[PDB]
Amino acid sequence: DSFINVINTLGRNDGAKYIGECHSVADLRNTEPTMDGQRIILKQHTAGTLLGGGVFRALIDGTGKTDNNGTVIKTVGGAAWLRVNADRVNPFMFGALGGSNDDTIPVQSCVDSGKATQLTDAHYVSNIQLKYNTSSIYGSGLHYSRLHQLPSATGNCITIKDTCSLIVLDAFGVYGTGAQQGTSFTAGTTGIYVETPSGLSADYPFHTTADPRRDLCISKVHIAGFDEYGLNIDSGNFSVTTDSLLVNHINQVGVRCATTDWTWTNIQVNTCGKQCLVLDGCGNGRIIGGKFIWANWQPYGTVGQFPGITINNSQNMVINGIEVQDCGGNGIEISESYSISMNGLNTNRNGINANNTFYNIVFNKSDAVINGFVGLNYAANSGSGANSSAGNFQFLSNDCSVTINGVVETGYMGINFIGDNNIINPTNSDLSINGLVNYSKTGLQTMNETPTFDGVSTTPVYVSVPSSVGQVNGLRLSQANKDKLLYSRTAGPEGITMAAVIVPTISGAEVFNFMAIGSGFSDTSNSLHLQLVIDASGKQTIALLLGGDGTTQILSGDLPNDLKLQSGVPYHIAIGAKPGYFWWSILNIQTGKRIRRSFRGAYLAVPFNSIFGLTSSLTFFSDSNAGGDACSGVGAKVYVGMFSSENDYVASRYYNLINPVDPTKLISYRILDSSI
Amino acid sequence: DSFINVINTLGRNDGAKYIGECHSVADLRNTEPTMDGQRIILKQHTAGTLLGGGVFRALIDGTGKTDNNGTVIKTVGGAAWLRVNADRVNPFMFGALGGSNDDTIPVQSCVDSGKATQLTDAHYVSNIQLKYNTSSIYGSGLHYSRLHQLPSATGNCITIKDTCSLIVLDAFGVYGTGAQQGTSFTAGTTGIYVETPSGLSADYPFHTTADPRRDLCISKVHIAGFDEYGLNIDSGNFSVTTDSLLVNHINQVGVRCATTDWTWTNIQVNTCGKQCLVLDGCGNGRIIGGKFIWANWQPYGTVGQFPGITINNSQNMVINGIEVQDCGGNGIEISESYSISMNGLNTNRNGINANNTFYNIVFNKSDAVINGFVGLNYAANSGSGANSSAGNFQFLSNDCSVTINGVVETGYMGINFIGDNNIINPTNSDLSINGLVNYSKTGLQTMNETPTFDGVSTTPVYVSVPSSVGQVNGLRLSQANKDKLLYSRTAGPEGITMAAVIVPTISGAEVFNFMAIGSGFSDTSNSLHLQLVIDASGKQTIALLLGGDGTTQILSGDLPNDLKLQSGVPYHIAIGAKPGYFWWSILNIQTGKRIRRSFRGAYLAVPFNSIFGLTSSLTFFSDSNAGGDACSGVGAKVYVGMFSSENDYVASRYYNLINPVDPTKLISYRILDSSI
Amino acid sequence: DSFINVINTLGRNDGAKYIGECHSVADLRNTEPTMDGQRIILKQHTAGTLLGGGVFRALIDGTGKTDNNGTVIKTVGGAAWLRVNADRVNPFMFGALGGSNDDTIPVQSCVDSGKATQLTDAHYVSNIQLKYNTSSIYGSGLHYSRLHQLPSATGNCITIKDTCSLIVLDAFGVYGTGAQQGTSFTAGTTGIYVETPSGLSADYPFHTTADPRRDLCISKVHIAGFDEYGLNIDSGNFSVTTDSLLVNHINQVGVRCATTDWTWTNIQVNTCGKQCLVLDGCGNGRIIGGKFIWANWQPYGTVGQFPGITINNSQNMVINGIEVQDCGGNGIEISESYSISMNGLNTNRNGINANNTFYNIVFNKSDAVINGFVGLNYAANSGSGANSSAGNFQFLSNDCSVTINGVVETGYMGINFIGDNNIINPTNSDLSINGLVNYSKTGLQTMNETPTFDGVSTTPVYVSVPSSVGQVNGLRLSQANKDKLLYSRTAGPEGITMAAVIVPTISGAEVFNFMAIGSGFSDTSNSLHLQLVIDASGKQTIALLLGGDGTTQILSGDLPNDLKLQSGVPYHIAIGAKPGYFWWSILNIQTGKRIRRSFRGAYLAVPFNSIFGLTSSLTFFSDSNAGGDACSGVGAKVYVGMFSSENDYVASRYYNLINPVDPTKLISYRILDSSI
Ligand SMILES: [Cl-]
Ligand SMILES: [Cl-]
Ligand SMILES: [Cl-]
Ligand SMILES: [Cl-]
Ligand SMILES: [Cl-]
Ligand SMILES: [Cl-]
Ligand SMILES: [Cl-]
Ligand SMILES: [Cl-]
Ligand SMILES: [Cl-]
Ligand SMILES: [K+]
Ligand code: NA
Repeated sequence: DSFINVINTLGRNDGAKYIGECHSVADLRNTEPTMDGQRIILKQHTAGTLLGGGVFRALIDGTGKTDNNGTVIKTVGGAAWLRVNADRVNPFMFGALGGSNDDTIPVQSCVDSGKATQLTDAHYVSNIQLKYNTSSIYGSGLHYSRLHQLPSATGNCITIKDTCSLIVLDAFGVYGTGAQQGTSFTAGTTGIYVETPSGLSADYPFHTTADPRRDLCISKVHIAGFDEYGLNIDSGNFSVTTDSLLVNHINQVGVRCATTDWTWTNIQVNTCGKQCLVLDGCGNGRIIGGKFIWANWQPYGTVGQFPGITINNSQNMVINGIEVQDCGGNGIEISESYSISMNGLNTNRNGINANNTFYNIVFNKSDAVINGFVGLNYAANSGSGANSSAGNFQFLSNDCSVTINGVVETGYMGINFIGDNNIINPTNSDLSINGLVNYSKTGLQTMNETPTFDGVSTTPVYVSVPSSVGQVNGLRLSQANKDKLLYSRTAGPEGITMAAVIVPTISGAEVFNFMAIGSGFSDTSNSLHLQLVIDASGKQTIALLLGGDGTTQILSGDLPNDLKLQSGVPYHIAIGAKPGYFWWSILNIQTGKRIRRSFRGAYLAVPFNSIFGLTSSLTFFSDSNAGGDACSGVGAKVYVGMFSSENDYVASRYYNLINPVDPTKLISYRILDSSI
Repeated sequence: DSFINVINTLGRNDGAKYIGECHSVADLRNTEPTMDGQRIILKQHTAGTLLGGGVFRALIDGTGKTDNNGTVIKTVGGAAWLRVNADRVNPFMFGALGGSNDDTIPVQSCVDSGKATQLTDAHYVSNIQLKYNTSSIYGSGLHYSRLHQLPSATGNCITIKDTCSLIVLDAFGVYGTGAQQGTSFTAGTTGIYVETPSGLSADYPFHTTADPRRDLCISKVHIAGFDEYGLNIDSGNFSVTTDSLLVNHINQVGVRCATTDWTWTNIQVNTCGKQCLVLDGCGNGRIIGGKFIWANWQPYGTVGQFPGITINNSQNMVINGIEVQDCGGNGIEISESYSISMNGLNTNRNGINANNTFYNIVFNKSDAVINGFVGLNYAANSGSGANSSAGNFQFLSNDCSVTINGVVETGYMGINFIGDNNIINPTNSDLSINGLVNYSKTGLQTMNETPTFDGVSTTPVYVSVPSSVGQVNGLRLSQANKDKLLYSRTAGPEGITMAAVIVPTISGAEVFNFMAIGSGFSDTSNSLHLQLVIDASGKQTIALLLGGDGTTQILSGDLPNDLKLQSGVPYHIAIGAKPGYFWWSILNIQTGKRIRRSFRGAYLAVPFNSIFGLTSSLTFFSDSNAGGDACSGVGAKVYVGMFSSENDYVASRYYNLINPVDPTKLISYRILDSSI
Repeated sequence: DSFINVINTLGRNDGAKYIGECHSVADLRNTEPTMDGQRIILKQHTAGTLLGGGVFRALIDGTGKTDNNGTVIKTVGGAAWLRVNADRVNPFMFGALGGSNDDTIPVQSCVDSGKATQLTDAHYVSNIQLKYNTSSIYGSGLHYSRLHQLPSATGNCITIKDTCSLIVLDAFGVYGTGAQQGTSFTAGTTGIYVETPSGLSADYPFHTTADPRRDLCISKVHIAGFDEYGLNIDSGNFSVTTDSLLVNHINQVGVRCATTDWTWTNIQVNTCGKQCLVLDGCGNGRIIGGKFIWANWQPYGTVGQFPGITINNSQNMVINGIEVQDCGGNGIEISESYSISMNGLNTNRNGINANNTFYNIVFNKSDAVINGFVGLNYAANSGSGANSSAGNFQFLSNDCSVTINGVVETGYMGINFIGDNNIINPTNSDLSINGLVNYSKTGLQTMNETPTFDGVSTTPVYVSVPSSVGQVNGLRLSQANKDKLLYSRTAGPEGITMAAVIVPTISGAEVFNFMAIGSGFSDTSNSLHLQLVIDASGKQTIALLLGGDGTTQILSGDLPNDLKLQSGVPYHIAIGAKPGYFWWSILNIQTGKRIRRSFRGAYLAVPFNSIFGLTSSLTFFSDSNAGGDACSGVGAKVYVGMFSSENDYVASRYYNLINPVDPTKLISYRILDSSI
């Protein structure tokens, strides 16, 4: 009985082969069903691919159903084959082929389908538009599931239309011609563009017409390899959220935002020929967690300076926990902006295209309040000599109202005699740093202890100083007369800060005793000397001599020729000294260039507690002993204060290169313009 | 041979039609398998739908298996048909129909199934309960994949039970009757409710009994259109995380939290009839990135004031990077709360239901530390006249301990003579703003330069002032005697701040010279005059006259009648003047109402550097020239300080309307109570 | 006709049973296709499971295809069966069995497949390695979809190899032996390990070789029950993002990070035997939103102290919105670190393994700027007597540069006479708290009002004080002579702060009037008295007596014996008094132990406005009335300032236990070393 034959043949383990199937959707349009809900198997969407197959079910009355070439296939007879597919569509359902094929139309059909799209692979496209509240796109990774713009395509790889709201873009890549490290770009391309809204609807969230409320999430999306912008959110769009956005390898601007009312979290922008980020006309937005690196990337060819971040014509921005680092020009340029609030801000090792040239934050006609600032320049710290920022802050105008608090100078050792702020440009702007009172702006009454002048002849001699010192004469300093200023105050455990303008006359071999605590140099001298030593060949050494706590230590270094002090040039010379903490700084007041070193922890043999036992007195231009070395040149504006960190010292230099450090800690301040 | 006929018939491209299938799960329960793992095709869950079909496999011994009407279907004979389904379930598997159908039971079966639920569409429900660590729900968008509460249903659309922990709610909508803009609500509804735990388990995370550790994520979820609450997290629940939560169109309170120990990131709450957010009994929580807008939304009918945010009976809250904007009443009300820490805070343009009536932050028996404050009132800036906040801060009690730092007054031009703080209510609370020393609380010794009184007769005349001025008499100001105060101090590039109480006598046409720098008015006069001009018709003009840097400029405006100065009323009149930066403020000390303007950037023809060349002296009530115009009325409490921004000026007004601006910058302060 | 028989038999609703299928992939390898793209049904991967089945399609020419035991199955004949599977793979496709089975090889095949992996259930594994940019893993919950390390397995449950970048790990669990509350661990296990990179590639993101750019997201992942680490990110890895990471039940360290350049948001680490978090050698990273609780968890057996967070050898860290709470030892230990920036920081109720022993933040050779600090100790507030931190801050070295701002002492009532800072260890470090000038470091000139000494005999008597008071003698205080200091200053609405060193002689029953405002005690006395009352049995009472605003109130408490004042011991005794706000503090200057109470809100019958009407004078050691009670012992270092919160009082104690509170508010300071 051939009946048993058929059952046994169909019942073989490969028996499914005997059930015919549709070869293609083209074949499917010619296959009329004879039963409602009739089941058919589709081998593949397009002949020869083995891609896009599935199961379809029939509506003999295909009325109100439209063929879309993927999930709704209509017959010549008017029936509709409907893909059995509850949830997301993917491009292969609509004829995508992957590989080098142009899958633009299949991908466009997905996001137009009325369902969210799943990217299961990498698809080449030219330009895709997201139009509906169903146009979500989901992948499974930042790389392998992605849209890839064709090399010939220009414009926006993805455009979010002003009719599209409340979608999710999650965990997929958006790659352009330059996606791979060190490759070139197709001109005029953008990864994701959010167009300016052309209208406002009254039926949100069911709107079908233009509306500014994007109210959508771009989450774990990786944009790489575009020319003009990675992501460009144009004016008029509200509530475009980004979350874990990663932007790599952009010829020009990583991310541009020109709109209001949005929040981004954990954004990273890396390696852009121009800015990593442009905020232009932004307001009432939030960035929380941000990393902006390798802006103004030189191999991307852009001659010309561009900062890591431009904040232009913006207001009411709260920007917390971001870092700008390794950018070729300035770190952050704030221009014509109001009320920029930054809480936890890290800017270090920018200006990498030209050493000692650019600044980490550049203020121009802007107001800002910046808290939790940090900026440890790891190139200066390591001593690598790599190009880095001249300093932290630069004011291009003096109508800025700016408050800055944090660690303005980090306080590492200074192997190459530099740190975070190596050129300081003071300003008359309405500026407050670290809550420090600006001496030029205070009427506070303070102590002002009077030192005793001492010399072989005890009559002070006064001589001219350069006009940069802001006075006519200063105290004549000579080795022959041992000119010095003796304070009777002794150093205590709170520590001390000592500073003066010194105009050194540098000729032959010589020891300059700029300032001292106590005298002598031995296990029990309880003394500090800051010295400039010139050997007979002109080599210059800055030496800190410490004696106490049962031992002696020399912390000195030979200056490279380009950092040597110049005869007749005024320098602000400052030290902070306290148990376990010594720093010195020499500041050229005509160029603003600074050298410095700082000693804590393992650099100190002992904390030298006994220097601060209220027994060693303070002396300027020599030590407290009649035989000590003195100085050659001129002194002025001698300052004694209680201990200030180098952080606060540098902060106060932005007010003025030669003024007292901290009015609330001021103990003595002597101009020395023909008086003591 | 009919064998070939069968193979050729089955082998047609539509051959799958010949394989029978089950019409419904009801039919399936009557279909006994004869082989283990036997495969059957289910056409659809419910007859007539074409929805919920799939492939099932048989367990002849359905023992320990329970029929659930979707993925486990048991036969009369005791066998179990198991849906071939590795991962998530969706409501259509359990009989959902979508459209207008009540899909409550299918959706409840999904979240009770033991698998996570995928929402592929919009489903109407009455009330759903999440009970298990498997009760996750995933959608593909904030709108199209959603639960939709039936119009007749009341109560919670979703309840998270105290047995439910460690689930994810990701990328779907939760809509109620009022979801669409401008529609009404069903009474007593809540979007998502997290119930108060009834117990604590000892076997987390495998607990099957009540526990407070929710430890779950609500992520990219959109809640819209509910009455009482969008999201309501009740007391006793720990670690309910929200991430990119979006709440729209709530009749009453957008989000209520009444518990401890949680973190939210990037929350937005928009358009609520009462508060956007209520924190009531909260502690040890974090909000990072928040947008709270259109609270107290008038068309939602709630008569009565409700703030954008209520912080009540809470403690140890860290709230970073949030904004409160466009709310109908106060911005933020902090009541009976300890240790509220805010870092990066934006409050602007609230109080929109009644102009000049509400305040951006209202403190009542609370302590707070607020850093990075900003609040550019875009309505005042644009000059639209839209209703906006009276000012930034209001203290309902004087037992608050509050620190505020930031841009308290933004410093835009003031087209309508107003800005951010238009009514100032000073307080005796333990308050510190912008690190400013409160003059009423300091013993610091400062400079106090003595001006020279000048007049046609050089003997000062003193007359009564209103008691609000805090002294018996002031300096008689007259045009006939040209009463004035001449300081010999000249203005420098750091700038200057000048202020006084002036009680003007306003009668006919007249020029009041409130204060001046230098004298004359020409390309090279290096002068500033602040003037009140009254024309013969009573119209009042506030004019800033600047001469220097080779040109002259008039920055004046006619006051609207409601802003005119009133004869016999005391005003605090203050200016800040420095190169490129001029602001003036007139403050009615009896009503706290302020008018003001500020000039920087393009409003200035030149920076007027030469006004600040240390050649132009300071004068109150006239200028330094014998022929200058003077004033009519009384003067008192003359203040000279180094430059303060309007930001710091306004900040210090919260201490006291008439005291010195900044003790650390004070140069002169003359009461003028029968002395100079 | 047996043809009709076959059609009718196949057409039965169970007709699918007649289509044969493959019993196993082993059977499949022996099934040669005869048509390209031939369809076959696979019943199951492994015989007897009903797991892993599906549909496969044939490539007769299996060339360039490799058998992987799940989705690519090759025949003896060289053909390839390809699983119809567009998107993610799951372990059951590769032979996983779930339950107690070791599914390591199936799971490893998934993440090696070239597709992302979906976890649909809980799978036991030993060790899994993520190697490719396709090795993403997705679950549907933090618990039920998970990897579970076998009890015998050691090492890393998941290792991310240095070839793996740009993947997502989303919404699944990683459990070890100790996952369930209160269970033990397998030695040497780690949840997720990110290995140190062995090289750098030049073709990112298409690299196939080692690279430091992880650039991956760990999102909504739950790690529980491992020994050494929950998550361990080793040196050299960049941009490992965590987002909503939840770590529970770790024998040792919840999370270790030893690398640079990363951002975490909303991390929670709960219940670790050692630290919740170790940052060791970190730099240029961000943590935004963090909860670290129950570190140093005693039942996990680690004898020895470990902080909630170790920050060691790190720099340029921005850590915003975190909380450390309920940890067994110190809260946060910062060692050998630069530029640690914290904005919004909550540390409370740590040190729970030994009461009054540990500190919330411990600084050692580190610099930090901390803003928005809060730390309401809920155990002290509730009066539970549970073990809690001795105090907020401890400095193990004096070379730290630290700025702290916030609510250093919360200001709740003090039911057990304690609060947040119960032992205070002052430091000579470069420290600034709440912007307070350190009196030891200021040269500012202030008022110093001179009191009038009064006694039955009006000649002051001076007697010795302990050396801890920093002077030789103080003012002899006796009840017989009514020794007192009368200021003529009266209290005003701004309030007042009064403090002194008092060395009490405690013998029999006695009333000590430490200090007073006004005199008398009645509805209209407008008076304040701070009293120590000793009854005849030695019981001690600290009483605040308030009279005014029409009533009287006693705010007193009996001290527990262990908190009693000791005869001959010096105490710093301070009050702040203003309308509606009264606090007192008694500080043992030899042990640093403090007791205190604070009265606001409901504790006050009235605000006692009339005490501050400028009519009641200030008195030390008695009141302004000749008959008032006085003191027995010695007084020294009498301080009058304008009102300071207890917050600022405690903050200033970290500078020095006995110095003036606030130099900018200082009104009087009398050493009393043989003078008045
Ligand atoms: Cl073919
Ligand atoms: Cl010169
Ligand atoms: Cl010069
Ligand atoms: Cl039917
Ligand atoms: Cl009056
Ligand atoms: Cl009045
Ligand atoms: Cl079997
Ligand atoms: Cl002693
Ligand atoms: Cl002692
Ligand atoms: K933050
Ligand atoms: Na079939």
